[PDB]
Amino acid sequence: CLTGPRTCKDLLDRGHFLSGWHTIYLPDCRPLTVLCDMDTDGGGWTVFQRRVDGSVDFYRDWATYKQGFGSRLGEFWLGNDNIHALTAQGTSELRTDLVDFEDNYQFAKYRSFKVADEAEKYNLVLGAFVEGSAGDSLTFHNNQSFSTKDQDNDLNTGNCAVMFQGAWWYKNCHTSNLNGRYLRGTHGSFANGINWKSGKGYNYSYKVSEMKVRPA
Amino acid sequence: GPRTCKDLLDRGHFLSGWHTIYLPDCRPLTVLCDMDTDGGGWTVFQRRVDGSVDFYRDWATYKQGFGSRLGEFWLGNDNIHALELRTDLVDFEDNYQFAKYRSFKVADEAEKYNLVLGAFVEGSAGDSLTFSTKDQDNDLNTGNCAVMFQGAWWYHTSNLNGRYLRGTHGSFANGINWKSGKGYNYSYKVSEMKVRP
Amino acid sequence: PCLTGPRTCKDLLDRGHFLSGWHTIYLPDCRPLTVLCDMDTDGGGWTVFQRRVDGSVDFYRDWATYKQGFGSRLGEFWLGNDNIHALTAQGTSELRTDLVDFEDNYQFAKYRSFKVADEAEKYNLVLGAFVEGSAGDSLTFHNNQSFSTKDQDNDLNTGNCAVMFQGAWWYKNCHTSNLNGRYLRGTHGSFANGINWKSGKGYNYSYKVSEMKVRPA
Ligand SMILES: *[C@@H]1O[C@H](CO[C@@H]2O[C@@H](C)[C@@H](O)[C@@H](O)[C@@H]2O)[C@@H](O[C@@H]2O[C@H](CO)[C@@H](O[C@@H]3O[C@H](CO[C@H]4O[C@H](CO)[C@@H](O)[C@H](O)[C@@H]4O)[C@@H](O)[C@H](O)[C@@H]3O)[C@H](O)[C@H]2NC(C)=O)[C@H](O)[C@H]1NC(C)=O
Ligand SMILES: [Ca+2]
Ligand SMILES: [Ca+2]
Repeated sequence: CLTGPRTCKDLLDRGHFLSGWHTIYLPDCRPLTVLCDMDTDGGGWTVFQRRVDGSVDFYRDWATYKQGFGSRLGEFWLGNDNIHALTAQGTSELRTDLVDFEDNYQFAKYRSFKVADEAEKYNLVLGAFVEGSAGDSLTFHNNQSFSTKDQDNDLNTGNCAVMFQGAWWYKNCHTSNLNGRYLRGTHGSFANGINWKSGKGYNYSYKVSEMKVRPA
Repeated sequence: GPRTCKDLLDRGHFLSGWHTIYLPDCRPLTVLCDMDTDGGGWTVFQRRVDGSVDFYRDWATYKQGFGSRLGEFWLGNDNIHALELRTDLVDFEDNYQFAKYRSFKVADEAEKYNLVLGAFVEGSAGDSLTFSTKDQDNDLNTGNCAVMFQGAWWYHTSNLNGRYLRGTHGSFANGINWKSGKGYNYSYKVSEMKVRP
Repeated sequence: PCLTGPRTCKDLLDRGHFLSGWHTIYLPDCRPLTVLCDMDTDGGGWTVFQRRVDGSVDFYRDWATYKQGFGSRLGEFWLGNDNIHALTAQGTSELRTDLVDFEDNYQFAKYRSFKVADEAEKYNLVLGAFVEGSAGDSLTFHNNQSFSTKDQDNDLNTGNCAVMFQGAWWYKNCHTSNLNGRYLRGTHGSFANGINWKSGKGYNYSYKVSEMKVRPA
């Protein structure tokens, strides 16, 4: 542990050049098998969310988002407890990678990203937007509690997670909804897909979504 | 150490994927755990997904197991013996169906891996299950079956080790078929057979 | 660890690992390397160093990237020229190339020995006799050539083969195989810039699956 890899970036520095699932040791020494992206933007990113085919249901409850769900073989959410543990020491960059159904790639990159602990409802703490073809659709959500269908912490009199079939740091309501429904390209329905407002908008659900972190 | 995928789930392993468990005799085995289906903690012993793996194999091959962690496999008759049953099915339009049985077991090679099933509990895919290889004649129905329907099974109304024919096919009952599901002329996109304490 | 660990995928097969998948082996210098073992094909025990299956990975990469390796354990990859040299530098490894088209037809080629030289020798291909194979022999043509990438032209053409055929290979003047070419999905009108094996499906058909793999012989 004290001499073991603590991030995907550590692994890259130690000559692990292929993306895939590797064990790392969290700050408290807990081992955790995580997906490393060793290619994108210099490589060494720890991936905490992945959408690619709609095989996994993301419309899930608080407990499920807390612990994590999905499959190493495809789509997953790494889990709110784990994402907190990964980001708690304050200085990881965030990258969001998005691909549409014509294989057009867009991204957003943020200077810092953290979620707080469960007691603080996994509050989003987001640093400055640095750049990205996808534009900034996350700053809007800064300093907001995470919400799921069964724990509404949003700023709407109704339930955002239900209204947009997802789980997110909803306010009233969103400009991004990456845990929304896998609706496959253009959809008439308003904003309930894998949507990034400044990217492809409220009526286009991406083919691929990945959210990932790396020591700044 | 963990003895089942249910044990791994209990220990905080929440994502499906390959994990090592310890069989009743302490022999380590890396198995696929389904942590997301129906409560989770299932050990998957058969999987079809892309037709990348040849399932028309002989006795020794089904005995020891074959395929790939990257996709399709048969965990192996020796392993499956050492280890409720659920069958999960998906068509090329991404429609999900399933079955479920109260008990499931296979005997050793002396018993020639005789199937010891149980009661059909439920399942949208319906009931089509209530061992023979191409080089081991054991069929129920006289003559041959494995060679006839190009698979390996307890020879049928189901044929999950059949050919990956990809959806509707003209040939008869020789694909990944489940009578009560899509019939003898439709081969599933995805098939999985899994167990749990 | 290295004292008792497997040194090849063949060792793993012998120890009772019957499913293909990623396993750690120990290189001749004790360096551990997680490699993909093919335990299914032709007796099993093969170490896979190249895999194409879905076009998710860009193979049009520079010398540095080919040297260290790139791609994903989840699908497509090039294990890396330094690793391939390490794996084949000593003893005799045979080579098998497995190819699948989009109509489910499987072809292969098998070679008696296969070695890539070190970086100073530009990862020179040292290939033994063609043994057999439904894909025909489209690699002997490339024996005793340097590896070339878009940024490192070591080929025998007055132009840049890597750029012209959008890949990285032991290009001559220029090629009969191009398995690191673009994932063009079957028939393509562009000339010889896909995952092509001339004696197999020709210069205008890019395979669905390509695997290159080695085993002690
Ligand atoms: C592999 O191919 C090389 C040439 O190809 C280059 O090197 C290889 C390793 C790859 O990296 C390729 O990409 C390169 O393009 C062959 O080398 C030639 O071999 C022939 C004999 O088969 C040599 O011809 C002889 O030359 C003798 C003089 O040798 C010295 O002087 C020459 C220049 O005249 C010089 O080139 C050579 O290296 C020596 O310094 C001569 O006495 C004799 O009569 C005969 O003609 C030829 O010179 C070599 N060329 C080169 C460029 O070295 C390898 O033999 C071949 N190996 C195998 C296993 O087939
Ligand atoms: Ca509300
Ligand atoms: Ca040239």
